[PDB]
Amino acid sequence: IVDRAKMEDTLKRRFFYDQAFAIYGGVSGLYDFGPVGCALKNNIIQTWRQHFIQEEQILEIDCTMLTPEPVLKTSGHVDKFADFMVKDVKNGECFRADHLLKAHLQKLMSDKKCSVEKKSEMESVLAQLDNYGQQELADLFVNYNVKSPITGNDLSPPVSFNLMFKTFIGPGGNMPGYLRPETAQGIFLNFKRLLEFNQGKLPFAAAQIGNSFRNEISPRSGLIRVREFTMAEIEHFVDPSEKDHPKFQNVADLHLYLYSAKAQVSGQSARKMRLGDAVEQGVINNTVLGYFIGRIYLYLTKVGISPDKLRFRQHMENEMYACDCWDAESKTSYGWIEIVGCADRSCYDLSCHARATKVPLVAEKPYVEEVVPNVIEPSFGLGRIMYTVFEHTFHVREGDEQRTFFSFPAVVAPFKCSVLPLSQNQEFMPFVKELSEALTRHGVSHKVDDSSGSIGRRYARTDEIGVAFGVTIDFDTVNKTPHTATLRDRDSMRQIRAEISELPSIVQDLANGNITWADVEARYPLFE
Amino acid sequence: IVDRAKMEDTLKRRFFYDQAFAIYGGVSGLYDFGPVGCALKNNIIQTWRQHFIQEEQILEIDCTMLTPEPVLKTSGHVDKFADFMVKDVKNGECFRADHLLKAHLQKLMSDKKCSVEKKSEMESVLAQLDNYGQQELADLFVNYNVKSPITGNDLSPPVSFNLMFKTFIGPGGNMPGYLRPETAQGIFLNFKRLLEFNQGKLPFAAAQIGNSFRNEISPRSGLIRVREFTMAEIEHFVDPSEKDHPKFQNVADLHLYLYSAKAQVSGQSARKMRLGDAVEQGVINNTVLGYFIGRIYLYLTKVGISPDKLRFRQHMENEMYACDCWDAESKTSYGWIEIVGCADRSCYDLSCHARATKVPLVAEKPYVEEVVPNVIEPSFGLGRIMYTVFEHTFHVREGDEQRTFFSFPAVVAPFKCSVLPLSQNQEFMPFVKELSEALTRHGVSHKVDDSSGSIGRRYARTDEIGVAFGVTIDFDTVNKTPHTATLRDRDSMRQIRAEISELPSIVQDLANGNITWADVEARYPLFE
Repeated sequence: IVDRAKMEDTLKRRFFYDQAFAIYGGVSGLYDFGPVGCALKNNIIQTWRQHFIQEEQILEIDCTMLTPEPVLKTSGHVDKFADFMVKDVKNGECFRADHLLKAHLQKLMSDKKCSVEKKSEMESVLAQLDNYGQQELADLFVNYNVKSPITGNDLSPPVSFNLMFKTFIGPGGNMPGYLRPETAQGIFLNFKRLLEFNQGKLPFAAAQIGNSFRNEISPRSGLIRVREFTMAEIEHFVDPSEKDHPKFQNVADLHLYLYSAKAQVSGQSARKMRLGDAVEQGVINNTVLGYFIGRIYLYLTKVGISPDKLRFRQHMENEMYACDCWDAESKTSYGWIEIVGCADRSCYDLSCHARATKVPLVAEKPYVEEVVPNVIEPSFGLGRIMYTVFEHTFHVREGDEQRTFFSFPAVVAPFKCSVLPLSQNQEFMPFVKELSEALTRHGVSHKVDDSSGSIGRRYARTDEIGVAFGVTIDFDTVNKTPHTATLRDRDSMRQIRAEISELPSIVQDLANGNITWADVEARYPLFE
Repeated sequence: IVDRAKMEDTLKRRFFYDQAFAIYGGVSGLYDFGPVGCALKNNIIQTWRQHFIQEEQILEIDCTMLTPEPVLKTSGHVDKFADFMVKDVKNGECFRADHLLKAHLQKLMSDKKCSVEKKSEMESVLAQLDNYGQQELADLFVNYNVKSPITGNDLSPPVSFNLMFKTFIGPGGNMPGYLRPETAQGIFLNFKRLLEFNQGKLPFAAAQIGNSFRNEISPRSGLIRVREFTMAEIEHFVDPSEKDHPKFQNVADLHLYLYSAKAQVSGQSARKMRLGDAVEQGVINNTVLGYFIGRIYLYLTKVGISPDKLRFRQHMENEMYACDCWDAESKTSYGWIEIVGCADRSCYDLSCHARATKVPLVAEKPYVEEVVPNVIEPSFGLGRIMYTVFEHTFHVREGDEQRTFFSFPAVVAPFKCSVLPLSQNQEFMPFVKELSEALTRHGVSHKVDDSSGSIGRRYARTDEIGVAFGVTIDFDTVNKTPHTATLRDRDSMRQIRAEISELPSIVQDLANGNITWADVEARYPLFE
């Protein structure tokens, strides 16, 4: 039930992120990230790197965004990566068909003057809304006499509109291409090089962190629906016969909300289960998919998402070569939204490219068994993760002045700690320098505060952008011996007093989760 | 005089980088980077981050690549970011005019049957080759009867060909746009937000690390001329009246090769000068520009470029609102090539956008002085830096088998150290685990070697991809007490023997440059 306006205000005011090309009028679905936002984004990515690449020793590659047409023809995208779009005949404006239609069948759905059996009829229409083909959808438009929501004019018949941005590579019009809609295809195109790099053996996993593009018809859902965005995508190639993950028991004990395709057809609600139990009972298929679902859950928790607003939903038969497919979804002000994809495929694009180019993309096994690997496809939409974190960590303090703060875990906070020196009086400098150097020597990110206003108001700002900790340096620090300073916990706003030499060590342990605030108060004298 | 073929082979064989879309035929000017290359690229970027962003507390932003037309009209790019292109009339192929012409006037230039005064004439033509406008160039084509180098057919008149990739944002053809040719414009568009973020004060510097695109007519210079590429660009906004950099004396003592616009017109060679002296004598204008030139020099050295193949060349009057402008150029197998731009501007795009959009982009000063800041524009072409490093660190060992290696400084090496366990015998594991954990605890990147073949051949591979150090674990390590292992220096191939507990500390200091190999041998027993 978060106050999205209040948050969005804070987010824009402090320049986490904002409308790209604002002064030229802005462009919808495009955002610039300000220094604070970049800090956070960079943390989220580093956290991801240690959590996945480093931990599973993944093979990282970095392919181009520019993509010639034939490759994306082969992947189907040229043909099938599109949305149905009607447009206003008298005006000219464009609308996304399915949710414009859905809008109409919620006015009619919600009307006392409408019959019960008719609600039932439209309820079922929405039920299989994503199924209807071109023609069926065009009939649905006539049958419910759909009009433009802005003007109310007659609506053209729904055409398909491909979502890839089109250019030409080179001069003339010889080589047309697109901006990649996903990084998965780059990994596929390098399957051979990667497989070889892995000494020919299997399993192995490749990764990419980069931008893909998606020419959305009319984005108006803030940062959730954007035209350009950064992904972190993993492609874990496994032998179908050796499909048990050795590290699974590391995450087998995790309890988490799962929402099966069978639970959805029944009209049952989601279930919190122990990962092990789920895979043992057949809900989750195998422990490779299982392993990654657990890791994804662990990662998202780490980065600030609330476990009680996090679930894994399985694709149903209709929504698809099909696949066992789970999505991490977070409960938000925009509803439950998908923020990490996780597919399990037998037949997929690797096979297509192979016979397309006449270059074999397979693995040998000593007989010489040609193996077409399965893939698990963890797909991270960094933007949406980041937003989910904003909504989940945003809080308003009880202070009548309506102060806000983000409860960011230290591992993602724009920086872990703020040094507040009461004065710039050059007799403060040695203490600040040393503290800063110490914090650096301990790998604890920090920024020395040079803002005007009271000690209290200065922290307010710190808190507004979610800095985990603070260390005030006052005259007693500089003058009394031993030299001690105040450590302030963001969340509680509580404080402690310890020797300034000791603090770097203390803060490190707090941010690294070796020690609780509770622990600290137990060990060090309380300060107000 | 590096052997480019031998290097290129090694580079492709180990998948530092390779032809994008190879199996689809490849596309010119586009490259995928394999795991090793990504490691290196990521290091180069991190090194840059500490060296610039972190050190100067720069404001990092991250704007979009997709750019609507009007902004790039305003920056001139729509009009003036283009190359002259003739094409073969009977065939149809495209060629970059200036260097195709230049090619003709080097055959004619180098001919005994040609007169001395004629060489003189064409020498001068090449002299102001970049100047000639559309028509003049078209006359130059007739006058020297230029033909297609492939076929030899008559050549069309040189048209201008804009180098920006064109798309449309959204549906229909309402909002045409381009892929950004540089990240500088994003910073400009956010000038207000950034200036405010800096408490209204000045100076301040913004940065961006991202990709820009450049639709090259016919790239055939390997990684030097590419269509898509990553930049790190800084925009340092300074008050013209307060244009002295406080930290300049940090780099004032640096000696480095400078090559003035006046030295170039004279036909003099470059000069090695002390930075201070250069700015004191007027060669370099001010210590803000000076400071950054020094930092750039320091950075490039750090990342592996040879000081004796590094120079700073000043733009001449003709090549341009003009600007005092220096480029870092590295001497390579492709000749001296520019790898870091560094402009100093008074009048530039910020002013244009301001009056374009009717949004003031200026700084106040308390009277209320409207200040239009100057900018220093350090522009890093990461790709070319990386390549220059490949050429500068590549070496062939005296070993008759023709073994190569890269002498990469540890700070950029794909990883700093290789753990070589003689066996996978599970009695080796505790030692390897502990060593690995230790190295991790010391922030020393490393990879435990699981390759077949002799201890010597295993290091050969390590060396081939430029891993700085190695630690062999043998039976004497596992069985004899105290437990010691062999430390092997990549460059010298020399070795030492020290207690395995001590090594993490030792290696850290070696990679961090606290200690020499020399130092190590002085302190620890030598091993063969």
